[PDB]
Amino acid sequence: MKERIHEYCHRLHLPVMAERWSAMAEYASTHNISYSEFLFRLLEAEIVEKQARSIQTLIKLSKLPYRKTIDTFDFTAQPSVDERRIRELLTLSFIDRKENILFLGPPGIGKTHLAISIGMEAIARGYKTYFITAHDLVNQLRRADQEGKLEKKLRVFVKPTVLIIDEMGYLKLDPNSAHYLFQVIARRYEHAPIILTSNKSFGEWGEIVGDSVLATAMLDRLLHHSIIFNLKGESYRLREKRLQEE
DNA sequence: ATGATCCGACGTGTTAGCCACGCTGACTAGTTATGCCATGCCTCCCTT
DNA sequence: AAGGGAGGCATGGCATAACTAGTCAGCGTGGCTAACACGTCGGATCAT
Ligand SMILES: Nc1ncnc2c1ncn2[C@@H]1O[C@H](COP(=O)(O)OP(=O)(O)OP(=O)(O)O)[C@@H](O)[C@H]1O
Ligand SMILES: [Mg+2]
Repeated sequence: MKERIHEYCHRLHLPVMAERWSAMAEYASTHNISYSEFLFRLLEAEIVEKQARSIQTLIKLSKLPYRKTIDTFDFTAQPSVDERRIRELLTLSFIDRKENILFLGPPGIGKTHLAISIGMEAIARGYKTYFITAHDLVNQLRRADQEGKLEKKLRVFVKPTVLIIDEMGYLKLDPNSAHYLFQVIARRYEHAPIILTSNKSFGEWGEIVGDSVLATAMLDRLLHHSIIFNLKGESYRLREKRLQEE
């Protein structure tokens, strides 16, 4: 009969339930527990494992290079940013408010770290997330359009609840393809937040995309509902380099 | 029983004349298109 | 990579309105028929 239970558990797609079947049976036998409560505990454990696996699969699907969180961010080394605003962002009220989040400042000041932390927080609370660099997004959209499947990739870039655009400005975008980026900003406008990190000021966006009018339209659509952080201070990579040297 | 030869009949080509079919226009009737709503099937995405 | 679930789009049915096809009549043009002549094919008969 035990083999039948194991086969049924595997067939119903409950691997962990079968794995811990003997342990839970022994626990129930040793200590008297109501059947309802025992099933509640088993289903809760299965749901916890399923949630962990789903979060890991979402992390894999969302191309996050390195996993980080707010807990690992040192506000003392970066006093230019108020921790209160970051904590308010972590509440994910902007998702309901459709507000974007723009990080600006010199390289290595934690912009990417903060963006990844916000993305991880969104993923944990069950919100679909996606991470990509601006150059990669533009190149992928261009390649999809050249294949006559731009709409599919546009859906791919629009479907995520939280889209992260990292390093917008380090590499100049091809003028013939900048519009692709605008499309995303045009379709995610008032629909889903965008977390964009850059080292260039807004006035220079025209240089990045090579079209002043398109850059102005993109900025107007992006900044309509957004929270802008102007981070300052010394580079964290250089700080670590000095600490290692010293 | 088969092949060759000779004879007779039928088919074809040509020309002329006549009759029937095709085209066009008008009018009337019947069928198709379209809009709207509801249901079913196909496709896409996610999970194992 | 395969199966299951969910969502979206396409189809069908029904009702109404409009456009097109059918029919009839008249006129014009093309095809069929008839007659005659000639050539070819089929049938019959005789010989091996
Ligand atoms: N305050 C901080 N606390 C902890 N780690 C930090 C902090 N600031 C930066 N780092 C780490 O330093 C490295 C570079 O920082 P990060 O990429 O977040 O900065 P950035 O401004 O987005 O960089 P860049 O523009 O050069 O790409 C990463 O490992 C990041 O985790
Ligand atoms: Mg960075």
